[PDB]
Amino acid sequence: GACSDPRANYDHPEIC
Repeated sequence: GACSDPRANYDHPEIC
């Protein structure tokens, strides 16, 4: 996953 990471955002629908 990536929700635990600040890498996911609303800017990136590809991540969590």
